[PDB]
Amino acid sequence: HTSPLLAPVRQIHAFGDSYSDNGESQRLTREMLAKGIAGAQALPGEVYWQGRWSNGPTAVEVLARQLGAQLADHAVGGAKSGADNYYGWMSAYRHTGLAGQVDAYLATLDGKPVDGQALHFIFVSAADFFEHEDFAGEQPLEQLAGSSVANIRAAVQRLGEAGARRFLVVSSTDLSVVPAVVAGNRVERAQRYLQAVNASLPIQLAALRKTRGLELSWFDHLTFSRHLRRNPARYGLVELDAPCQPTQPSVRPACANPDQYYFWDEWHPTRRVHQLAGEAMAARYAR
Ligand SMILES: [Br-]
Ligand SMILES: [Br-]
Ligand SMILES: [Br-]
Ligand SMILES: [Br-]
Ligand SMILES: [Br-]
Ligand SMILES: [Br-]
Ligand SMILES: [Br-]
Ligand SMILES: [Br-]
Repeated sequence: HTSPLLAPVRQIHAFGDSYSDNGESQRLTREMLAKGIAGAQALPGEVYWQGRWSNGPTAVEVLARQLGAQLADHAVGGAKSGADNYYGWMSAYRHTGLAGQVDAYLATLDGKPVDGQALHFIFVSAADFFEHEDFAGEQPLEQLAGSSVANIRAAVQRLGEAGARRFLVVSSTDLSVVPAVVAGNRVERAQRYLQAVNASLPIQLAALRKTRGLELSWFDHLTFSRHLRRNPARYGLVELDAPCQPTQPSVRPACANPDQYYFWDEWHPTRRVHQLAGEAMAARYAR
């Protein structure tokens, strides 16, 4: 039996990665390019919509629209759960990890209070796994999962310490069906990591929610994606595996019917899946 809906939201502060970013990695990499930062690249690049790592608005943008909230979206493509980014060359200019987004948020209050009504939305960890796999991380995946969880709990604790009261924390996505993971023959590694994060994180956050009296909602993205991928026709989806916009090994022309595609590129869902996700994320909240 469902429980009462949480109180309405008028302001969201979003922290996370390429699954939330609504223009920060674009703004930041253009600033880094203008300053000649070593190794800087224009992200996300030309085959993406208005600086989103997709062909449309991300889930949290749709969530804000659904809830009737203003959105401050601090998320940065590649952001890890700690201080830094998949893109290691960013660290010289800015710490764009979850921890760094939290630091920058709290630094820019100007000594005004945190908005205790504002929803602090956290959606991060995929970049931890991608960096570990692409650059041959030494740690066991179980340890990496442990670090991701501890990093996210530390971020919720630091935001709450500053006066945040309301949180929505997103689980690991299903990294196991990400085209790049399938192509890298890394499906079992993705399963192990995501199951370890998604088992531990809600237990760790439950404890923090109770100690601090937080309002903290957990969005199970894995259950969400399983339901889409089991019954795609229901949602008008046709292609669950092939990217609409291939980039690897090189850019090829976009598919004709992107709203019938799950994946935009080899890592990121299309605007259609982002819409369904943001609509599903809104389910715990009164409008
Ligand atoms: Br990412
Ligand atoms: Br990290
Ligand atoms: Br890091
Ligand atoms: Br409230
Ligand atoms: Br680690
Ligand atoms: Br790939
Ligand atoms: Br799994
Ligand atoms: Br645990």
